[PDB]
Amino acid sequence: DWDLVQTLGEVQLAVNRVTEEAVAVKIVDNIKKEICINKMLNHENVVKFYGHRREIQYLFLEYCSGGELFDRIEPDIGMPEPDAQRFFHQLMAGVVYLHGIGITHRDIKPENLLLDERDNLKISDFGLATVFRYNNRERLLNKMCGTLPYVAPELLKRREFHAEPVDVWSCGIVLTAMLAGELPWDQPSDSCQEYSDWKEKKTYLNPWKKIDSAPLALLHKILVENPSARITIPDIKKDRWYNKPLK
Ligand SMILES: CCOC(=O)c1cnc2[nH]ncc2c1N1CCO[C@@H](CN)C1
Repeated sequence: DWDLVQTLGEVQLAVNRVTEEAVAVKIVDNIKKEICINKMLNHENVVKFYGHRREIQYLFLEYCSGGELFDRIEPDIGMPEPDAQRFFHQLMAGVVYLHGIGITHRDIKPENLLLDERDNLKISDFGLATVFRYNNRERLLNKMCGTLPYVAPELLKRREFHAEPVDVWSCGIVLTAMLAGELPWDQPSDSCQEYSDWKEKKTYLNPWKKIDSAPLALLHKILVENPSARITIPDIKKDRWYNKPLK
Protein backbone atom coordinates (compact mmCIF):
# COMPACT_ATOMS: atom_id res chain seq x y z
CA ASP A 1 0.00 0.00 0.00
CA TRP A 2 1.33 3.43 -1.00
CA ASP A 3 0.50 6.91 0.26
CA LEU A 4 0.57 9.84 -2.17
CA VAL A 5 2.61 12.50 -0.38
CA GLN A 6 2.86 15.34 -2.91
CA THR A 7 2.60 16.25 -6.59
CA LEU A 8 6.05 16.45 -8.19
CA GLY A 9 4.93 17.99 -11.48
CA GLU A 10 1.13 14.33 -13.68
CA VAL A 11 3.76 12.77 -11.43
CA GLN A 12 3.25 12.24 -7.70
CA LEU A 13 5.56 11.13 -4.91
CA ALA A 14 4.40 7.90 -3.29
CA VAL A 15 5.75 6.36 -0.09
CA ASN A 16 5.36 2.73 0.94
CA ARG A 17 3.22 2.33 4.05
CA VAL A 18 5.44 -0.47 5.39
CA THR A 19 8.98 0.08 4.08
CA GLU A 20 8.78 3.86 3.61
CA GLU A 21 10.37 3.44 0.18
CA ALA A 22 9.73 6.41 -2.10
CA VAL A 23 8.72 6.18 -5.76
CA ALA A 24 7.45 8.51 -8.48
CA VAL A 25 4.02 7.67 -9.88
CA LYS A 26 3.02 8.86 -13.35
CA ILE A 27 -0.73 9.23 -13.93
CA VAL A 28 -2.16 9.21 -17.46
CA ASP A 29 -5.73 8.91 -18.77
CA ASN A 30 1.52 6.56 -26.87
CA ILE A 31 1.62 5.57 -23.20
CA LYS A 32 1.79 1.99 -24.47
CA LYS A 33 5.13 2.63 -26.17
CA GLU A 34 6.53 4.45 -23.14
CA ILE A 35 5.89 1.41 -20.96
CA CYS A 36 7.19 -0.91 -23.67
CA ILE A 37 10.42 1.07 -23.93
CA ASN A 38 10.73 1.38 -20.15
CA LYS A 39 10.59 -2.42 -19.89
CA MET A 40 13.77 -2.65 -21.98
CA LEU A 41 15.72 -0.28 -19.76
CA ASN A 42 18.19 -1.08 -16.98
CA HIS A 43 21.07 1.31 -16.32
CA GLU A 44 22.39 3.39 -13.41
CA ASN A 45 22.02 6.61 -15.45
CA VAL A 46 18.45 5.98 -16.55
CA VAL A 47 15.36 6.45 -14.37
CA LYS A 48 14.43 2.99 -13.09
CA PHE A 49 11.08 1.50 -14.14
CA TYR A 50 9.43 -0.55 -11.39
CA GLY A 51 6.26 -1.51 -13.26
CA HIS A 52 2.78 -0.35 -14.21
CA ARG A 53 -0.89 -0.88 -13.33
CA ARG A 54 -3.98 -0.22 -15.46
CA GLU A 55 -7.30 1.10 -14.14
CA ILE A 56 -6.06 5.70 -15.97
CA GLN A 57 -2.56 4.26 -16.40
CA TYR A 58 -0.03 4.13 -13.56
CA LEU A 59 3.72 4.05 -14.16
CA PHE A 60 6.01 3.45 -11.18
CA LEU A 61 9.38 5.16 -11.62
CA GLU A 62 12.54 5.80 -9.63
CA TYR A 63 12.20 8.79 -7.31
CA CYS A 64 15.13 11.15 -7.76
CA SER A 65 15.23 13.32 -4.63
CA GLY A 66 17.97 15.52 -6.08
CA GLY A 67 15.50 17.08 -8.50
CA GLU A 68 16.30 18.40 -11.98
CA LEU A 69 19.72 19.23 -13.40
CA PHE A 70 17.93 22.37 -14.58
CA ASP A 71 17.89 23.61 -10.97
CA ARG A 72 21.65 23.14 -10.55
CA ILE A 73 22.27 25.62 -13.37
CA GLU A 74 22.68 29.20 -12.16
CA PRO A 75 21.23 31.61 -14.76
CA ASP A 76 23.93 33.46 -16.74
CA ILE A 77 26.60 31.64 -14.72
CA GLY A 78 26.17 27.88 -15.09
CA MET A 79 27.99 25.68 -12.59
CA PRO A 80 31.56 24.80 -11.57
CA GLU A 81 33.34 23.09 -14.47
CA PRO A 82 34.18 19.92 -12.48
CA ASP A 83 30.49 19.45 -11.64
CA ALA A 84 29.55 19.96 -15.29
CA GLN A 85 32.16 17.46 -16.45
CA ARG A 86 30.96 14.83 -13.98
CA PHE A 87 27.36 15.36 -15.10
CA PHE A 88 28.45 15.17 -18.74
CA HIS A 89 30.27 11.88 -18.08
CA GLN A 90 27.11 10.38 -16.60
CA LEU A 91 24.95 11.75 -19.42
CA MET A 92 27.22 10.06 -21.98
CA ALA A 93 27.07 6.80 -20.02
CA GLY A 94 23.26 6.86 -20.12
CA VAL A 95 23.09 7.83 -23.80
CA VAL A 96 25.64 5.20 -24.81
CA TYR A 97 23.49 2.61 -23.07
CA LEU A 98 20.28 3.68 -24.82
CA HIS A 99 21.88 3.82 -28.25
CA GLY A 100 23.40 0.44 -27.42
CA ILE A 101 19.94 -1.10 -27.16
CA GLY A 102 18.67 0.84 -30.17
CA ILE A 103 16.68 3.49 -28.31
CA THR A 104 16.79 7.25 -28.88
CA HIS A 105 15.37 9.59 -26.23
CA ARG A 106 14.74 12.47 -28.66
CA ASP A 107 14.25 15.10 -25.95
CA ILE A 108 17.44 15.41 -23.94
CA LYS A 109 17.43 18.62 -21.91
CA PRO A 110 18.16 19.59 -18.27
CA GLU A 111 14.48 19.18 -17.36
CA ASN A 112 14.69 15.51 -18.35
CA LEU A 113 17.91 14.88 -16.45
CA LEU A 114 17.20 14.05 -12.82
CA LEU A 115 19.53 13.63 -9.85
CA ASP A 116 19.35 11.06 -7.05
CA GLU A 117 20.49 11.62 -3.45
CA ARG A 118 24.15 11.28 -4.51
CA ASP A 119 23.75 13.70 -7.44
CA ASN A 120 23.83 10.82 -9.91
CA LEU A 121 22.28 11.86 -13.22
CA LYS A 122 19.30 9.86 -14.50
CA ILE A 123 17.79 10.16 -17.97
CA SER A 124 14.05 10.72 -17.55
CA ASP A 125 10.81 10.53 -19.54
CA PHE A 126 10.62 8.15 -22.50
CA GLY A 127 7.30 9.38 -23.85
CA LEU A 128 9.03 10.76 -26.95
CA ALA A 129 11.57 7.94 -27.24
CA THR A 130 11.58 5.51 -30.15
CA VAL A 131 13.43 2.50 -31.56
CA PHE A 132 16.02 3.43 -34.19
CA ARG A 133 17.73 0.04 -34.44
CA TYR A 134 16.10 -3.39 -34.51
CA ASN A 135 17.56 -6.75 -35.55
CA ASN A 136 20.81 -4.86 -36.14
CA ARG A 137 19.12 -2.75 -38.80
CA GLU A 138 19.11 1.04 -38.46
CA ARG A 139 15.90 2.93 -39.11
CA LEU A 140 16.07 6.58 -40.16
CA LEU A 141 13.77 9.02 -38.38
CA ASN A 142 11.46 11.52 -40.08
CA LYS A 143 9.17 12.92 -37.38
CA MET A 144 10.07 16.29 -35.87
CA CYS A 145 10.12 16.29 -32.08
CA GLY A 146 12.06 17.41 -29.03
CA THR A 147 12.53 20.99 -27.87
CA LEU A 148 13.57 23.75 -30.28
CA PRO A 149 16.64 25.18 -28.49
CA TYR A 150 17.96 21.60 -28.10
CA VAL A 151 17.13 20.09 -31.51
CA ALA A 152 19.78 19.46 -34.16
CA PRO A 153 19.64 21.54 -37.37
CA GLU A 154 19.06 18.51 -39.64
CA LEU A 155 15.75 17.78 -37.91
CA LEU A 156 14.50 21.15 -39.19
CA LYS A 157 15.99 20.86 -42.67
CA ARG A 158 15.98 17.23 -43.82
CA ARG A 159 13.15 14.79 -44.51
CA GLU A 160 15.09 11.94 -42.90
CA PHE A 161 17.97 11.86 -40.44
CA HIS A 162 20.00 9.52 -38.24
CA ALA A 163 18.84 9.25 -34.61
CA GLU A 164 22.21 9.18 -32.85
CA PRO A 165 23.71 12.49 -34.03
CA VAL A 166 20.50 14.22 -32.92
CA ASP A 167 20.99 13.04 -29.33
CA VAL A 168 24.67 14.00 -29.47
CA TRP A 169 23.73 17.53 -30.51
CA SER A 170 21.22 17.94 -27.67
CA CYS A 171 23.91 16.76 -25.24
CA GLY A 172 26.15 19.55 -26.52
CA ILE A 173 23.41 22.10 -25.83
CA VAL A 174 23.08 20.73 -22.29
CA LEU A 175 26.84 21.09 -21.77
CA THR A 176 26.70 24.70 -23.00
CA ALA A 177 23.92 25.43 -20.51
CA MET A 178 25.89 23.84 -17.67
CA LEU A 179 28.96 25.94 -18.46
CA ALA A 180 27.37 29.28 -19.37
CA GLY A 181 23.95 29.22 -17.71
CA GLU A 182 22.24 30.18 -20.96
CA LEU A 183 21.06 28.60 -24.20
CA PRO A 184 22.95 29.65 -27.37
CA TRP A 185 19.89 30.07 -29.63
CA ASP A 186 16.10 29.79 -29.91
CA GLN A 187 16.73 27.23 -32.65
CA PRO A 188 19.57 26.17 -35.00
CA SER A 189 18.23 27.80 -38.17
CA ASP A 190 19.85 30.16 -40.67
CA SER A 191 17.21 32.78 -39.82
CA CYS A 192 18.48 32.73 -36.22
CA GLN A 193 21.23 35.32 -35.75
CA GLU A 194 22.78 33.57 -32.74
CA TYR A 195 23.17 30.35 -34.71
CA SER A 196 24.59 32.26 -37.69
CA ASP A 197 27.20 33.86 -35.42
CA TRP A 198 28.26 30.45 -34.09
CA LYS A 199 28.65 29.08 -37.62
CA GLU A 200 30.83 32.12 -38.31
CA LYS A 201 33.02 31.24 -35.32
CA LYS A 202 32.21 34.39 -33.33
CA THR A 203 33.08 32.74 -30.01
CA TYR A 204 34.06 36.13 -28.59
CA LEU A 205 30.33 36.54 -27.92
CA ASN A 206 28.17 34.94 -25.22
CA PRO A 207 27.65 32.28 -24.20
CA TRP A 208 30.88 31.02 -25.78
CA LYS A 209 32.96 33.75 -24.10
CA LYS A 210 32.22 32.33 -20.63
CA ILE A 211 33.41 28.88 -21.67
CA ASP A 212 37.02 27.76 -21.24
CA SER A 213 38.93 26.85 -24.40
CA ALA A 214 39.05 23.13 -23.54
CA PRO A 215 35.32 22.43 -23.16
CA LEU A 216 34.72 24.98 -25.94
CA ALA A 217 36.92 22.88 -28.24
CA LEU A 218 34.63 19.93 -27.50
CA LEU A 219 31.54 22.00 -28.29
CA HIS A 220 33.10 22.95 -31.63
CA LYS A 221 33.03 19.23 -32.49
CA ILE A 222 29.52 18.53 -31.20
CA LEU A 223 27.68 21.60 -32.48
CA VAL A 224 28.58 20.84 -36.10
CA GLU A 225 25.80 21.44 -38.64
CA ASN A 226 26.53 18.41 -40.83
CA PRO A 227 25.38 15.40 -38.75
CA SER A 228 27.67 13.15 -40.81
CA ALA A 229 30.67 15.25 -39.76
CA ARG A 230 29.49 15.67 -36.17
CA ILE A 231 31.63 13.95 -33.54
CA THR A 232 30.42 10.54 -32.36
CA ILE A 233 30.25 9.42 -28.74
CA PRO A 234 33.23 7.04 -28.99
CA ASP A 235 35.22 10.08 -30.17
CA ILE A 236 33.79 12.35 -27.46
CA LYS A 237 35.27 9.87 -24.97
CA LYS A 238 38.70 10.56 -26.47
CA ASP A 239 38.26 14.35 -26.24
CA ARG A 240 40.88 16.22 -24.22
CA TRP A 241 38.48 18.05 -21.91
CA TYR A 242 36.38 14.91 -21.44
CA ASN A 243 39.51 13.25 -20.01
CA LYS A 244 40.87 16.25 -18.10
CA PRO A 245 41.27 15.68 -14.33
CA LEU A 246 39.23 18.45 -12.68
CA LYS A 247 38.72 19.99 -9.22
C1 LIG B 1 12.75 16.58 -5.74
C2 LIG B 1 11.99 16.79 -7.02
O1 LIG B 1 12.15 15.86 -8.01
C3 LIG B 1 11.03 15.44 -8.72
O2 LIG B 1 10.04 16.15 -8.77
C4 LIG B 1 11.03 14.09 -9.41
C5 LIG B 1 11.65 13.02 -8.77
N1 LIG B 1 11.67 11.80 -9.34
C6 LIG B 1 11.07 11.58 -10.57
N2 LIG B 1 10.98 10.43 -11.32
N3 LIG B 1 10.29 10.71 -12.47
C7 LIG B 1 9.95 12.02 -12.45
C8 LIG B 1 10.44 12.60 -11.25
C9 LIG B 1 10.41 13.89 -10.67
N4 LIG B 1 9.74 14.99 -11.38
C10 LIG B 1 8.49 14.69 -11.96
C11 LIG B 1 7.68 15.90 -12.25
O3 LIG B 1 8.39 16.85 -13.00
C12 LIG B 1 9.66 17.16 -12.48
C13 LIG B 1 9.53 18.08 -11.27
N5 LIG B 1 8.98 19.38 -11.50
C14 LIG B 1 10.46 15.95 -12.12
